[PDB]
Amino acid sequence: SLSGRRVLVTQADAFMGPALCDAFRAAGAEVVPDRSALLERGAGRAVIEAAGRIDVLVLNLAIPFPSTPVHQVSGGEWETTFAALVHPMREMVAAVLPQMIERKAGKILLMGSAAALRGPALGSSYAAARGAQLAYIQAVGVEAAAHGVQVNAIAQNFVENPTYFPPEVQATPAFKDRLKWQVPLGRLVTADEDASFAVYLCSEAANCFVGQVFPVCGGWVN
Amino acid sequence: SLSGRRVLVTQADAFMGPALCDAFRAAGAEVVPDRSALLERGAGRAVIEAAGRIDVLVLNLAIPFPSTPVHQVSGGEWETTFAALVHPMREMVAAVLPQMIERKAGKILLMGSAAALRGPALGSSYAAARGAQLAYIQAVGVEAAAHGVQVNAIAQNFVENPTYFPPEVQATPAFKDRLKWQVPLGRLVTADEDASFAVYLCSEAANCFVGQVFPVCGGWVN
Amino acid sequence: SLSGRRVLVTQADAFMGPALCDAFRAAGAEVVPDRSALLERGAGRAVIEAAGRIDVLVLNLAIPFPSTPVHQVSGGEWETTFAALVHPMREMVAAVLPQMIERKAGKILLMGSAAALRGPALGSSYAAARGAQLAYIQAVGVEAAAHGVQVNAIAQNFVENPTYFPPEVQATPAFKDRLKWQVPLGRLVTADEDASFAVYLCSEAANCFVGQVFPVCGGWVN
Amino acid sequence: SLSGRRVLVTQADAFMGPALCDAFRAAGAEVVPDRSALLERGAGRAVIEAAGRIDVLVLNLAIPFPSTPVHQVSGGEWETTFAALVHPMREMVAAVLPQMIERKAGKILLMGSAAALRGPALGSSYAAARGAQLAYIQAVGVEAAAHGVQVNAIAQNFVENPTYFPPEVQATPAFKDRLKWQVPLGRLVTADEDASFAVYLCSEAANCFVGQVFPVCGGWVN
Ligand SMILES: [Cl-]
Ligand SMILES: [Cl-]
Ligand SMILES: [Cl-]
Ligand SMILES: [Cl-]
Repeated sequence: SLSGRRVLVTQADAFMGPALCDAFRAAGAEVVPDRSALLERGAGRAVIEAAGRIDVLVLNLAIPFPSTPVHQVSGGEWETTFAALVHPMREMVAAVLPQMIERKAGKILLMGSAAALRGPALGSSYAAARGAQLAYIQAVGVEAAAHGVQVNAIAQNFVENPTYFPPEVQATPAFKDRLKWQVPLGRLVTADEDASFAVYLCSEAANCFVGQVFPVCGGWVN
Repeated sequence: SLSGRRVLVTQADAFMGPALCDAFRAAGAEVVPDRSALLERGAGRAVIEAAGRIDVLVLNLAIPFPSTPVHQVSGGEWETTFAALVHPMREMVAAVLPQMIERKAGKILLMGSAAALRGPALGSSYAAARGAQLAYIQAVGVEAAAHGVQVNAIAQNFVENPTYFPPEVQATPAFKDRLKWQVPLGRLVTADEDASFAVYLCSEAANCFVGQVFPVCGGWVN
Repeated sequence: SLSGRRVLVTQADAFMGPALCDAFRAAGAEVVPDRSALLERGAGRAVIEAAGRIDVLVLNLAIPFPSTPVHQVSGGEWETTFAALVHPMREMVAAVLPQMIERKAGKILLMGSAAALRGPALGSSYAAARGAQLAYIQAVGVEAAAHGVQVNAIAQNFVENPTYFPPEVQATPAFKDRLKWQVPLGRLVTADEDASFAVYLCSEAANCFVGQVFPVCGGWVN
Repeated sequence: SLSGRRVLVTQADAFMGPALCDAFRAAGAEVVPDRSALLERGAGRAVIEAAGRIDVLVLNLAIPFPSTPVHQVSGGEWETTFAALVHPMREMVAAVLPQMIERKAGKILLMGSAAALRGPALGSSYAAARGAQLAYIQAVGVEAAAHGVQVNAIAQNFVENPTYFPPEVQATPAFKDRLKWQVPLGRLVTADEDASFAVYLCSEAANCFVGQVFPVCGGWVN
């Protein structure tokens, strides 16, 4: 039971935010659903500082999937991708660790992307940002293990959510075929399956997981 | 809740068997703790057939870790390793799937070894058998996903258990150093952490996992 | 240059054998193309012993891809799969290592399968055998590194060869679609690309690779 | 033979640059050894544009390994790490692809880091940048495969080179022990082994490799 624990969930209305908030409420936690814009220097530090005590930080972060060929990407599209997905992650982790290290206890979970694990044919700058996320979480988890703090990542794809798999995507035949030929599960991971796994990864039972990346994508990548 | 579900656990007194049985009892399941010897042709089929209805099959299988250099291994040591770890796994999976396919529901979990994922310097025939286990579970999970049956594997090492990490091993300095230099967790995974993860992997929340190998080894392998 | 080196290639008329033999001839090696049946106990030891000095052992091993659902596989089909792919590999490695250890030099390369890395929907017993191969080669490579002997594996799929990708397979529409949706390369790896990589892995330049599995499958698995 | 081919190697005096330049000269290529500072916006585009025809782009990029705990890293140290390792990689790939796509032929090889694959206990911002590199190269390789261009990465560690493994590091006892307990090879990969593998990956024999990450670290990671 995550009873009387404070769980902050970023971009709570987007990506996995809704399901995460529901799931952490049902487990009995005090959920702080942050909707702040995170693009500006210092914004992520501000979210953490405004919250006071954090027991669990769930980095739910997302942008629309860019469609740009790799040679026509601007330096600005690139730096926007990293300003949305990468720089806030670092600000928030660095702001929240000190209190978890002091308490010798705490949970950080990244809701990252399997596009860092299996290259896409059009999301080159998206894939780069998501890879920065995964490698950072790995390194921070190894660091923080020494202090009793667990930092881990989900690497997901083909999960039902409004940002990357809304119904309009699901109706396209390209998606139909991507499921047939690439997803052994043969269906989308439901938002609630994903969020229950997140809850497990933020429980004491999961104190043995430090710096680990868990793929959640119906067998699309293993 | 795994309420009124039948969970069969092989070699229940060895390796992870005790912790698994405790954990599945606490989740409210009817636990069948099998202690049969499995070496003989047909023995594993007999265990499954004697049990009648299986909702969850947990393949807890183990032998002592052999110390033999690769060029001095006999054909008989080899075939004994496979007769203990591999052939019973196949008999039991093939015996239990038909009822799970008919019910369009069921769970198979292999308690396998990370030695299949990171080569050891002396367990060549042990590592081969454990690799057969992992690749089989992968293939069977992809097959059975079509029928609503989830077949997955834990790939573990550095978990507290009497077979591979009894106190005498823990006192040796080679182990002291293996933890220091190879296990980011800095301690053994407890038997109960491992068994709780097994329970989660055999719950409905985990219906999204088919044919997946989950490393459970404190960051020894990722 | 592999000049005046003896390179033994098993099942030389099947799978990658032709291309391997051509490629190792062109690099200037003395190629021993073995066509022996390997099913019987002792057959693989006999091949190695008949050859005298081996500098490079290339374990090219294959059987037809079985089509059997996992629950209808017989114990005999299973043990035949392992008798063709697994037990000869062990006999031959254990027979050839002593002379390589004495010379503090030598190369063993397994031509294995990516089906051990990504579960297939019908090759459950084939996938198990191929996984035993990969995990064994990993463990033996870690052992033999101490002696200056390099033991490695290719894990291949979607390579042009008469056993798994003859023209009749290539014409089917299921294959057409498997390439479209699963092989980033968009074509089969040619036999000569595969064999050149094998030659590189058996050169001195590759003395840094011990117990490593190299996927060769056009991005099907990474 | 890489005869009469132009091969540009970035930071040619640092990291793997010397060995790469020697190795590509010996294979008969016209080597362009660039020593430019790459930190400024547009600098990498300038290097590519000044070179005219590029047949092979070898992204040799490096900075000193930072020693900073994750919670004391400044936003500026972070953005400097990415400005040295990540933003120039993108500028140079996007500048050089158009001519390779037009020629339906070309090679890009990243000299990346296994620290993206196995989290370090102090290089959190270094690990993040190196992960961005690997995921980007993966995505670009999948994109460019359609055009006959091969984009791949080496993910290395424990290679002899002045930047990360100079003699002073090699004498420390922490390194002594890291080899003993973590590197199955039991020695450093030589610079020339690493560079020969780079040359192979930029040859036609390697046209089957698109978007693939090859670990080169003596078995430290697999
Ligand atoms: Cl998703
Ligand atoms: Cl264990
Ligand atoms: Cl193949
Ligand atoms: Cl290095």
